[PDB]
Amino acid sequence: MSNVFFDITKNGAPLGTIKFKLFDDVVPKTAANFRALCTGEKGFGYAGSHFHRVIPDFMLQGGDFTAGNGTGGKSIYGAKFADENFQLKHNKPGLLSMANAGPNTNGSQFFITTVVTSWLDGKHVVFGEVIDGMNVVKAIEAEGSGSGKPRSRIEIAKCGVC
Ligand code: PRO
Repeated sequence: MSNVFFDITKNGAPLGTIKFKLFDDVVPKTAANFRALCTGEKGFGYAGSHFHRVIPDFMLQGGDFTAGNGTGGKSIYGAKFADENFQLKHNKPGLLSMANAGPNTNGSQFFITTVVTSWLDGKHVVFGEVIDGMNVVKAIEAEGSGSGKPRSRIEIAKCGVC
């Protein structure tokens, strides 16, 4: 039940570290998946992956470590897993939430919000929150574009539990 972190680089240059708390008491399965993808314990995970879709004033999206473009990724349970619950709302910036392709299609892709996104409530499972490094989140956000195409390669150079 440890917190997790990402060390971020921009075109290979260190940008800083983002630390997160996961809500295991509410969404234990979803939190465990993300934690294990941070440690890399199953032989795959977020290390070396990048943020493929970044939209300023909305969110930063990553986690596709199989295809790097929004079409891939996988969970520690299989290709996909069910929406655990929608108890937690997208009620502030800095929340971790699962990206998906409709109901019960969670894999490894996730997003970090940069604004309140209440319209996503009931559609995406919220499972964690930034506890340090919101300045790094804002730096990544600044590399986005309206289409979501990033202006630079924003990589999770290292990740794990802390
Ligand atoms: O990528 C998108 O735009 C939607 C909204 C956040 C998660 N999936």
